[PDB]
Amino acid sequence: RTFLNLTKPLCEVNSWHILSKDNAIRIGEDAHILVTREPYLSCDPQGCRMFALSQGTTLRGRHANGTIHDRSPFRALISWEMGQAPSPYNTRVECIGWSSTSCHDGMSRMSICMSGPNNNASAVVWYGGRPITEIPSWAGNILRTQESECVCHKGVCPVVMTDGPANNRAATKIIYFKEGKIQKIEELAGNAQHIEECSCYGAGGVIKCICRDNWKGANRPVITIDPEMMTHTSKYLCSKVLTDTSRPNDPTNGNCDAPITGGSPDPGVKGFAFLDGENSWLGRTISKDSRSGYEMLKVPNAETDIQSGPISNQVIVNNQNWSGYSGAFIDYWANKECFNPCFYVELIRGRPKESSVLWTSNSIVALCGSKKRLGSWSWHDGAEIIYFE
Amino acid sequence: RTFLNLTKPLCEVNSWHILSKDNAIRIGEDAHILVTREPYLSCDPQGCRMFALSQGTTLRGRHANGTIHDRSPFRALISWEMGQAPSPYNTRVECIGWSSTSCHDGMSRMSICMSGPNNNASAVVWYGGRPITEIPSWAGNILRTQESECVCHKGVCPVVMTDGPANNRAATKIIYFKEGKIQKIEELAGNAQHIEECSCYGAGGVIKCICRDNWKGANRPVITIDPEMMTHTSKYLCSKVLTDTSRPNDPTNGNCDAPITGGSPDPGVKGFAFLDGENSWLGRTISKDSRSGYEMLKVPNAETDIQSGPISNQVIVNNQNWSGYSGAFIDYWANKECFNPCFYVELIRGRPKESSVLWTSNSIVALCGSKKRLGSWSWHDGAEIIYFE
Amino acid sequence: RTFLNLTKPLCEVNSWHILSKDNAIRIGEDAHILVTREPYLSCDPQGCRMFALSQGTTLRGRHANGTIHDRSPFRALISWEMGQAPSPYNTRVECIGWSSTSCHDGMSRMSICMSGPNNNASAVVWYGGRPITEIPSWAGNILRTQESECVCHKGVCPVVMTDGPANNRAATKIIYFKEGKIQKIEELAGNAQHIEECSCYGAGGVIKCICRDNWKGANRPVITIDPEMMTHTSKYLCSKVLTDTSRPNDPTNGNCDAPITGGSPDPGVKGFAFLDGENSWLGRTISKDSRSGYEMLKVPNAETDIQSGPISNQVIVNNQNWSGYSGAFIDYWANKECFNPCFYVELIRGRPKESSVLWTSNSIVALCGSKKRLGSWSWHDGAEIIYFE
Amino acid sequence: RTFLNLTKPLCEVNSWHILSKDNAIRIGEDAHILVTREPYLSCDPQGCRMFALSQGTTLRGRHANGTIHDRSPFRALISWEMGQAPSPYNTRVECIGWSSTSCHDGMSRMSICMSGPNNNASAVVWYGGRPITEIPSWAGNILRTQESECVCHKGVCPVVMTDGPANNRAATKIIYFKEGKIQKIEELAGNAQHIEECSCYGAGGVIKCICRDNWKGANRPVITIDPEMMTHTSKYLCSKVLTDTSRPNDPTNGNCDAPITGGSPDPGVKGFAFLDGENSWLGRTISKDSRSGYEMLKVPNAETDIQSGPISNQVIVNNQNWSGYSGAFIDYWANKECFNPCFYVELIRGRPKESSVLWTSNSIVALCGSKKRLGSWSWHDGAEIIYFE
Ligand SMILES: *[C@@H]1O[C@H](CO)[C@@H](O[C@@H]2O[C@H](CO)[C@@H](O[C@@H]3O[C@H](CO[C@H]4O[C@H](CO[C@H]5O[C@H](CO)[C@@H](O)[C@H](O)[C@@H]5O)[C@@H](O)[C@H](O[C@H]5O[C@H](CO)[C@@H](O)[C@H](O)[C@@H]5O)[C@@H]4O)[C@@H](O)[C@H](O[C@H]4O[C@H](CO)[C@@H](O)[C@H](O)[C@@H]4O[C@H]4O[C@H](CO)[C@@H](O)[C@H](O)[C@@H]4O)[C@@H]3O)[C@H](O)[C@H]2NC(C)=O)[C@H](O)[C@H]1NC(C)=O
Ligand SMILES: *[C@@H]1O[C@H](CO)[C@@H](O[C@@H]2O[C@H](CO)[C@@H](O[C@@H]3O[C@H](CO[C@H]4O[C@H](CO[C@H]5O[C@H](CO)[C@@H](O)[C@H](O)[C@@H]5O)[C@@H](O)[C@H](O[C@H]5O[C@H](CO)[C@@H](O)[C@H](O)[C@@H]5O)[C@@H]4O)[C@@H](O)[C@H](O[C@H]4O[C@H](CO)[C@@H](O)[C@H](O)[C@@H]4O)[C@@H]3O)[C@H](O)[C@H]2NC(C)=O)[C@H](O)[C@H]1NC(C)=O
Ligand SMILES: *[C@@H]1O[C@H](CO)[C@@H](O[C@@H]2O[C@H](CO)[C@@H](O[C@@H]3O[C@H](CO[C@H]4O[C@H](CO[C@H]5O[C@H](CO)[C@@H](O)[C@H](O)[C@@H]5O)[C@@H](O)[C@H](O[C@H]5O[C@H](CO)[C@@H](O)[C@H](O)[C@@H]5O)[C@@H]4O)[C@@H](O)[C@H](O)[C@@H]3O)[C@H](O)[C@H]2NC(C)=O)[C@H](O)[C@H]1NC(C)=O
Ligand SMILES: *[C@@H]1O[C@H](CO)[C@@H](O[C@@H]2O[C@H](CO)[C@@H](O[C@@H]3O[C@H](CO[C@H]4O[C@H](CO[C@H]5O[C@H](CO)[C@@H](O)[C@H](O)[C@@H]5O)[C@@H](O)[C@H](O[C@H]5O[C@H](CO)[C@@H](O)[C@H](O)[C@@H]5O)[C@@H]4O)[C@@H](O)[C@H](O)[C@@H]3O)[C@H](O)[C@H]2NC(C)=O)[C@H](O)[C@H]1NC(C)=O
Ligand SMILES: *[C@@H]1O[C@H](CO)[C@@H](O[C@@H]2O[C@H](CO)[C@@H](O)[C@H](O)[C@H]2NC(C)=O)[C@H](O)[C@H]1NC(C)=O
Ligand SMILES: *[C@@H]1O[C@H](CO)[C@@H](O[C@@H]2O[C@H](CO)[C@@H](O)[C@H](O)[C@H]2NC(C)=O)[C@H](O)[C@H]1NC(C)=O
Ligand SMILES: *[C@@H]1O[C@H](CO)[C@@H](O[C@@H]2O[C@H](CO)[C@@H](O)[C@H](O)[C@H]2NC(C)=O)[C@H](O)[C@H]1NC(C)=O
Ligand SMILES: *[C@@H]1O[C@H](CO)[C@@H](O[C@@H]2O[C@H](CO)[C@@H](O)[C@H](O)[C@H]2NC(C)=O)[C@H](O)[C@H]1NC(C)=O
Ligand SMILES: *[C@@H]1O[C@H](CO)[C@@H](O[C@@H]2O[C@H](CO)[C@@H](O)[C@H](O)[C@H]2NC(C)=O)[C@H](O)[C@H]1NC(C)=O
Ligand SMILES: *[C@@H]1O[C@H](CO)[C@@H](O)[C@H](O)[C@H]1NC(C)=O
Ligand SMILES: [Ca+2]
Ligand SMILES: [Ca+2]
Ligand SMILES: [Ca+2]
Ligand SMILES: [Ca+2]
Repeated sequence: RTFLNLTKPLCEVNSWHILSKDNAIRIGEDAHILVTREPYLSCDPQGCRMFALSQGTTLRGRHANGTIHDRSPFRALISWEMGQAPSPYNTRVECIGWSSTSCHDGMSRMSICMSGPNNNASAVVWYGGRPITEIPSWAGNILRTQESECVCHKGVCPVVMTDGPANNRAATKIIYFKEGKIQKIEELAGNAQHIEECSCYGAGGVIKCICRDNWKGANRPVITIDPEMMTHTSKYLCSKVLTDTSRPNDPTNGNCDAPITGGSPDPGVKGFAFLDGENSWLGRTISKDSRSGYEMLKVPNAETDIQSGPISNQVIVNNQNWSGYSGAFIDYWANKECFNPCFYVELIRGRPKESSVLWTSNSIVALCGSKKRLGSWSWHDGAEIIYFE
Repeated sequence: RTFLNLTKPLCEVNSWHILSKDNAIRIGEDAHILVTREPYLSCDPQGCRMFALSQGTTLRGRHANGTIHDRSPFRALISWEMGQAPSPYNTRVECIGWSSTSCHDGMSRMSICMSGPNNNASAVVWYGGRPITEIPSWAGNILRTQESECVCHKGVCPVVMTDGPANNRAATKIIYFKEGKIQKIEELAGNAQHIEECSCYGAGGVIKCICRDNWKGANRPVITIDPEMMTHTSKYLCSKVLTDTSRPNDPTNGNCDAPITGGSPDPGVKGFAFLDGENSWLGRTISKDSRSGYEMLKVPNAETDIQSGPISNQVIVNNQNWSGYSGAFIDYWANKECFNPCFYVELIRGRPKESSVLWTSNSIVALCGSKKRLGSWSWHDGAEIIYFE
Repeated sequence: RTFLNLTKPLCEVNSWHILSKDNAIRIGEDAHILVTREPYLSCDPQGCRMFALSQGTTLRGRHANGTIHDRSPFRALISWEMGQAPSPYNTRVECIGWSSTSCHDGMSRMSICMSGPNNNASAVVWYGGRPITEIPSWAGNILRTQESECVCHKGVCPVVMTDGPANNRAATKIIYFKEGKIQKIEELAGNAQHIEECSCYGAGGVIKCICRDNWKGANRPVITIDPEMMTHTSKYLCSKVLTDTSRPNDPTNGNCDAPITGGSPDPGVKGFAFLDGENSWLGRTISKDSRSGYEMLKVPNAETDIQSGPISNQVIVNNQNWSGYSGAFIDYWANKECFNPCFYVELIRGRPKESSVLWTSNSIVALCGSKKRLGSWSWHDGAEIIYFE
Repeated sequence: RTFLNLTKPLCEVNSWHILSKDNAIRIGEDAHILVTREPYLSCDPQGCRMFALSQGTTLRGRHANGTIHDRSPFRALISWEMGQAPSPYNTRVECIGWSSTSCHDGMSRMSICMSGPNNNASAVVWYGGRPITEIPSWAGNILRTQESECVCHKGVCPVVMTDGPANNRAATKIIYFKEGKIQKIEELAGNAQHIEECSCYGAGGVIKCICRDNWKGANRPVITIDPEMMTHTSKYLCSKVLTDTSRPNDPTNGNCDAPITGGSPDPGVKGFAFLDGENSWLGRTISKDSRSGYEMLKVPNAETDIQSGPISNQVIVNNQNWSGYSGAFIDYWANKECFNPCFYVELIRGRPKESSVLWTSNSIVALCGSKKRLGSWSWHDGAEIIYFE
């Protein structure tokens, strides 16, 4: 048992294989399944787990009514064995609140949750199942974090947090933890103008976080973090293949150093990419407008070339089915010479897109890279909304 | 691996951070959640667990009818992983009965339950999951104990017990256990006139128990225990800030050595305080009359100064919501140089305050100290009683 | 870690303290609780567990209809953590069948289940969770065994089994196992005329089995086993205090060497006693006729004195409540210089005594000896049959 | 802990003892039990587990409607403790998809699942709970595998897979894995004309797979694999006792090297045999037309003699009850000098044979060899379909 070091490069990825699916809404139609949203996965030396923010109610429960609402005192980060659906019986409460991240440093798991009212939220930082550090809101406006896993190197686990407006300049910080204790705090530097919901992964001693600009950009901000020097830079994804939602049509050229405006009607969604020269993959919703469908696009030099476009594609969720947030994770403890990219897609069901029920929840699908050329189908949620009416 | 020794001082506390919330009533509206009351938490080298007295029925079950009643042969002390709701599937039966305490001595857990008829109750003392000692009623009138954790030092774990009237002088004893075996029994001495439901914690080699005087005082009794000499003293919290329920208005001065009487309509509720000079915090219900709301008040020198008043406050449960019992615990095994105060509030739902249902149950919230100035919100139970009608 | 040796004497017993109660029928009115009967408890170095024969249906399930029937292909021996109720989610399947015993030898657990048709049943003998031995019926008429725990000494676990009529002479054998393998088989010898459902315990290198004579006696047969020599003797309890059900009134004198006959309308019930000279306790139903109530009677010299009567009594279940089978077990791994007697009472609900429901099931209560004089109350099942109508 | 090798002979078998039965459909009438089909068992050093393909819904759930369908994105291979019924709360997701195999090599478990559309399926090969290898469809027509356990020798675990028509010549391959990595791929050789759903076991350093010819043969193909040389041969079972369903009446002679045509209306079912000279047992449905009943027949020299007929029988499921798939497994880690044959029968309930419900699911029974002459009875599912109407 030892601290994870980010000593490996990313594996070559030519297609995506199925890792896990929990079928939570199908199962939750009859079994005692918690209402969730903002799911993710995170691994440790022993295996991988599913994570999400509970709403503190089952899906068929009367208290599912009103679960469109993002923030309440009844939310908590919960984790469970990958592939099961989240029930009150198989879930571990990681921390209490309505925004989270989690990661394993090789020794123990750090989990962070924000809670409180909009103007006075706070984070509690847990390590090894115990509370270590507390962080008060610095801007008084929904202190919040990644909603997917953080990444650790030599015990140092950077986390990106934001406090301030969703629709204007906000105060983003990079906090570097070790065993749950703050080693350093940096204010966001560089050319990213707005940061939400970073999706992060590590390779070759570098952590890259692909985020959501909720203010201006339909191109995604990219934060590049050195966990040894505990320093960073920021800019935007260069590619013309825009990957936030909502977004306009892809332009003839991207923009590395400024947000590309447009899209309607949504200011953003959490998403991700793996950036590795030729071996670069962008996720996005198939719909330009709404959280519908999900596709993976291989976009060589997306990080550096404004003219970069796709050379291959894999549909993950067809555009007749609802998607949601998406994020990066890696099983850093696999028995491989390279770190293999993985991602999840949150499959949102109910409100607001499906108004015939009173609730909002999700299920999860996760995939990882293959070097092979694998066939694919749509991994949509699979529940029949009419059964809940 | 070794006995806990209470070597460390209390941590400085300037505000309270969220630790856990189980949302039991919300979840139990649909899932199979046991009816409980008199909850608490207690930790050990590996972590913390929730505890409560089951009523031997689920909340939606027909047997939840009648659960306002305190004592039956169907009650048991159960424990479960912190943050989960208590189901028939995830709970450990610690012992059988209708009054309890539990604590870990660093080696194993001691749990104690009283059971039987009012005039012929008995305690069974468990250690490491096995029954060790039994104690018959000495006064033939509801032998009973703390309803929150005990505290251990060098393997010696004092427990405060009462047998006798709830509304007149009773027979309290302090029993000092080691590995579940009685080392010494003392009769209550000093100026406290009636003792119930002690909330106890340890720091700097001293155990302090903040109790309920059900006979006279709206100020709370304090028993100070030397766990090495196995002796004690008792008196009242000195502060004018009265912290029982029901209580009168706070007087000009409190009284260290006698009860401050008054209030209506109820003679008491279990509560707690942390007493450490300037670093002193008193919990109480927001209402003077009813078990509604919950507030933490920083009252420097509350233990010693009859003129001591609050210098800061944090609302835990707003006064539009039901509270209940409250009690102390500490994660004595944290990786900190001090022992950090924690507490829980029982959030009672149903009878008698909510008579539209046939049951009485609760959920739990728990918080611990922070040296930071954290923002706060209300951690009320969150269930809609109309859903249960 | 080491084979159990039955070195220790029995502890002095002056009253009985509560050990466990599962409240299964109360809980199972709403939660998913298996239908059972023929429960018992059995301990091991780590803890104690509850055992019973499942009916392969939940209590509220439609397949609970018809569960008065004793033998089907849908029964199995299940175990679970002591104090929980048996659900499909918390139970281990020990073996498949409709008659059972189980014991731990200090290293691993031996479990035995008989299954098959009446004329051609077979036992499968499991050790450490694997099947070791199979035993075909020797008399073609419901091969069957203890329905409570067996006892082990230096790795040898004797088990009493019967094959043959329930209402005439049958063929009983004592089979001596080690690691699930047959070391020796003996035909029953001595003065017991019929043997069913032995309740066995060890002390001072001797195993005593207190059984049910279903053919003649309302006095209980006693088999005394030497597990080192692998030999035995049999006779009847001497005491005039008759402990089977149905039974006649206690006569002036019992009979050590022949059945005391009579009683109406039923030929027997599984029960138990602890026999240790002056330190002897007999359990029985309070009703002479029906499986109603339960009482413990201290009967000095019950094993040797035909005139021995009770000097003490403790009501375990009041005579307004249903009881059932009862049996012996001991935590042989307690940290005590003596082995402390324990017993359970099966609390049968439903048919045939409560014919307003279509099912038969039970809950469990268990108690162990105290040297103190503890108060007592009735530990009846506690479910309202009306809720099941 | 070492790699398993197969250098023990098969135990002598004269009858079959009950190993496990989950009663899933009875329990699932009113507990949260997943809809499954294609079950099996597989063992490891610690014990044995049940496996099946979930349909990603509970049995009583509305999504159970339409579970006759074999392939969907909502299916997964799940495993659970032997004898329990499969719930969302007690099941481990081994991999995602709609055809599987699994086996333990002595060190870790390999699990394989195929998923995707009919024309573009792919296998993901897991080892020790992590994805190792992916395999694309080679024939574009439902890449698929055994639906019962594989077998490992000195690290090498062969797996039989088919891709191609169910009703014409297909492309079968034997893939040899070590720690989930491909060691070798072979195309099917020999005289078997079509291969589905192989049931495999090892003995004497050889793996024998008894399979389903879905194209022509009512006699079952037999593939003999040497896991050291990593080569194989194939032919048909010689015996005149035909063991596929549907099948004609048994002829006066079998055929070792060609399919025997006939039977109506169905082309095949997964089944199994143990082939060991005089010690040979064949399973089959009792009905020659339908998946009803199940019988074991001892057919000396079934593998080599076209005139070989039964010398003994045991009815496992009576012919008034539904059966289904059946397959081989062995506890290779038992404490015996020989490998004892075990098998399971899938007990299918619902569609198409029971059209009064909207679903298709199963329960499991499993039996192992005995050298004794044990009595038998029918181990049918035991649910009443009307309870589901
Ligand atoms: C088994 O399953 C596997 C796994 O899924 C399947 O393999 C897959 O096979 C397909 C072909 O069948 C390959 O498709 C290739 O994808 C790339 C990239 O495509 C993405 O980007 C395109 C451009 O997008 C930008 O630009 C457009 C405007 O131009 C904007 O609208 C966009 O917003 C972007 O800004 C885009 O058009 C593609 O859309 C398609 O996919 C999406 C999902 O992402 C769908 O929703 C759409 O409906 C649509 O289908 C996509 O987003 C293309 O570049 C490839 O085109 C080349 O190849 C074609 C032949 O395959 C050929 O007709 C084209 O003219 C073009 O040819 C050029 O390049 C070839 C090399 O690729 C040369 O050979 C050729 O000579 C020439 O120079 C192609 O469309 C998948 O990548 C592949 N995936 C994997 C993971 O292997 C397989 O099909 C399955 N088999 C069966 C039997 O089902
Ligand atoms: C207590 O338990 C023990 C142990 O379980 C049990 O022991 C069994 O005892 C019986 C004797 O009572 C044994 O039965 C023997 O079985 C031999 C094989 O029988 C099978 O094969 C027969 C031939 O099948 C082929 O040929 C026919 C055409 O001829 C064709 O239809 C078939 O398809 C196939 O090609 C078959 O007829 C027979 O069918 C019976 O069983 C099936 C289920 O398998 C059932 O569906 C049928 O309705 C029918 O019952 C069977 O499938 C058989 O050869 C053997 O008979 C020879 O010896 C007997 C002596 O008893 C002579 O009378 C006779 O002339 C034969 O030469 C005999 O019938 C069985 O093997 C024991 N099993 C074991 C596991 O030990 C006891 O019976 C139980 N006791 C009680 C009280 O119940
Ligand atoms: C982010 O959240 C922070 C954490 O909660 C919050 O920081 C808080 O800031 C407030 C506002 O500045 C501070 O308030 C200060 O509190 C002290 C102490 O107040 C308490 O005691 C007094 C006196 O009570 C006694 O006397 C009266 C009779 O005069 C009796 O009625 C009473 O029984 C006692 O005998 C009391 O008057 C106060 O009453 C307030 O609070 C209670 C709840 O506890 C309410 O029910 C009541 O209606 C009223 O609101 C109180 O009980 C006071 O002396 C100061 O003058 C000042 O009010 C908090 O202490 C401070 N807390 C912490 C932990 O830092 C931030 O404000 C917040 N930020 C934003 C933007 O929201
Ligand atoms: C706190 O709880 C304590 C624990 O329960 C309790 O202490 C108990 O106190 C009582 C009252 O002092 C003591 O009772 C004594 O018991 C002995 C033994 O009595 C038992 O056996 C006799 C004889 O039965 C045989 O002979 C008769 C002939 O008539 C036959 O019927 C019978 O079949 C036998 O052949 C029997 O008469 C007694 O009957 C009583 O109890 C049964 C239940 O067991 C009832 O069903 C029945 O109606 C009747 O009440 C009994 O079975 C007796 O000889 C003494 O004279 C005296 O009765 C308990 O022994 C004692 N127990 C212990 C464990 O210490 C405290 O009383 C309680 N305190 C308070 C305040 O409640
Ligand atoms: C990751 O790196 C840290 C730092 O290199 C490792 O901790 C080291 O422990 C080994 C023990 O021999 C030494 O090689 C290093 O000098 C240690 N360095 C420090 C500063 O502690 C950790 O072991 C590494 N993890 C892995 C998997 O190799
Ligand atoms: C869903 O939640 C809404 C919001 O609470 C419920 O609307 C309330 O219904 C109650 C009882 O009828 C009324 O007293 C309130 O006036 C309503 N509140 C609001 C804000 O409308 C609604 O009933 C819930 N739906 C269901 C089916 O439970
Ligand atoms: C309980 O089980 C009994 C026995 O199976 C059921 O009674 C049978 O019902 C069938 C079908 O309607 C009748 O034709 C049989 O003749 C009945 N048998 C007997 C012995 O009465 C009964 O319906 C079941 N009850 C419930 C509520 O499920
Ligand atoms: C097959 O596995 C068995 C069991 O591990 C191996 O058994 C050992 O055989 C050697 C001689 O080759 C003995 O010295 C060991 O004591 C045996 N161990 C046991 C537990 O029996 C055997 O070697 C293996 N054979 C191969 C070819 O791998
Ligand atoms: C079971 O599923 C079937 C198949 O989806 C349902 O039948 C369909 O109902 C839809 C919606 O009303 C109709 O438009 C179609 O005509 C039906 N399709 C088919 C193939 O029949 C059926 O209603 C479902 N039953 C239940 C009780 O859920
Ligand atoms: C039990 O008996 C053995 C003899 O078989 C003896 O050596 C040992 O001391 C005893 N074991 C224990 C646990 O006392
Ligand atoms: Ca945006
Ligand atoms: Ca009071
Ligand atoms: Ca009798
Ligand atoms: Ca065929």
